[PDB]
Amino acid sequence: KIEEGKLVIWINGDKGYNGLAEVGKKFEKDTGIKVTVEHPDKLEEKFPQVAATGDGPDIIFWAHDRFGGYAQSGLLAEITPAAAFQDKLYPFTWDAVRYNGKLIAYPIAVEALSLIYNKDLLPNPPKTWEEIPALDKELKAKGKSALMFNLQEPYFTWPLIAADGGYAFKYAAGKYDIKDVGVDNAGAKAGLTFLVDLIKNKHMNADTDYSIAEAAFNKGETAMTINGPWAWSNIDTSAVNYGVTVLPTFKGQPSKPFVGVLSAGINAASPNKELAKEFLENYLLTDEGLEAVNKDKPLGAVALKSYEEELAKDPRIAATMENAQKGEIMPNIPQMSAFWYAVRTAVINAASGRQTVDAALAAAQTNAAAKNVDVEFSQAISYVNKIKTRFADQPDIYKHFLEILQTYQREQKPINEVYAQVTHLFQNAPDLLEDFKKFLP
Ligand SMILES: OC[C@H]1O[C@H](O[C@H]2[C@H](O)[C@@H](O)[C@@H](O[C@H]3[C@H](O)[C@@H](O)[C@H](O)O[C@@H]3CO)O[C@@H]2CO)[C@H](O)[C@@H](O)[C@@H]1O
Repeated sequence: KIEEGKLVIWINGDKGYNGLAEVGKKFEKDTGIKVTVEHPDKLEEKFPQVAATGDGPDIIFWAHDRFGGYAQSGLLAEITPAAAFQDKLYPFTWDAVRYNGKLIAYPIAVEALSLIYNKDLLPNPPKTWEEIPALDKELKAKGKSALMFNLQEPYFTWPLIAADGGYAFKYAAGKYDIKDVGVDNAGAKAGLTFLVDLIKNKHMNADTDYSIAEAAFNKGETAMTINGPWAWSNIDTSAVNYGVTVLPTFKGQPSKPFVGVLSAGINAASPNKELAKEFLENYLLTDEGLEAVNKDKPLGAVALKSYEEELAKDPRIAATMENAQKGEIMPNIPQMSAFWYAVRTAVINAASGRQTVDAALAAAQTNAAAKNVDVEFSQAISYVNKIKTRFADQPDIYKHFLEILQTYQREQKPINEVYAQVTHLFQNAPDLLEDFKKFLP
């Protein structure tokens, strides 16, 4: 039910949506087309649900890592920029929004996490993660803390996890191997273990989130934080004098932040694709438009060459790009969301103590990696054997088992309803219910 003759835009609540709304108001005056900018929570999760039936915004803003999943699901229109417009943007940013040979979004800005530190508490920031524990002890004797940052989102903890060898998907010459995940190798384990020890030795608190960390840094309570360029404007208001620098090294190796490219995608079900392209190309992606958003919340290093050549003179931008060079630009493949969900659970479970690092990351490795088809078939054989162990007197049990799985596909049965059908059929014991979940998660 996307209405024709208007533009509805979704953008995350930490970006400069008020500045984006002003670009929209200039668009409305020139064209008569009302532009509405909304920032719903979890918009990156709501968009696949509403767009699939033809609803949702005309334009969705998010980092490029979500967009490949959207495109594979037929939710994004293909971008049709003339060659002259494409030359206005850096080629590596166009690469970030390319999926299966097609441009599926307009890139806006390059984002990378940096180390933000209080120059009146810490004139020289630490070069290594390893010295932070003793630095915290010295600062705790002066009524301060060393480091506070968002421990709830794996975006913020991944640079340390990846530093010694962790990775999301192995890049093998032009394709990401969705079967080669590096979430439970020795490097990822060493990085998450340093994180959990920081919490264990009371240098960080597992409950710290984005807002707790931002308030503590902007009040001068903690000497360091980890954040992106969108956070700089609130620090400008705070009276804290801060520097933006390269993240600390772990085991002598640089932290590797996942680099995001903020991108605007056009809903495939939108009846306003021409209006969306005009707004994005001729209003937002200009010096005038980006400055309007950038003055609300800084965007990072923008994709537009003309505006970025002036933004690159900021040492905070130069530090952002230095951290980007040491990190890796994110894959956009559809498997990214499962990777992020798996790592979020692992960090949270390990940080709180509910699981060891090794257990937490082994479960995340299985959740993020594609199935080993030879392994699962052997488990299917073991599962069949288990049925015969407990139901030797029910010769029709396999016929009814297959019927459930067939009807699942033929009639679009919800998965949890399939689960109830399995537990009722195997009414004797629920081990067959637990064993079944792996085959259909
Ligand atoms: O943790 C569960 C969430 O995992 C996924 O979110 C990813 C994003 O897809 C990824 O872009 C990055 O988000 C950051 C974003 O780039 C930045 O502009 C914003 O200001 O900060 C974000 C970090 O909070 O990292 C997160 C993972 O932390 C998934 O898409 C999302 O639905 C899950 O809820």
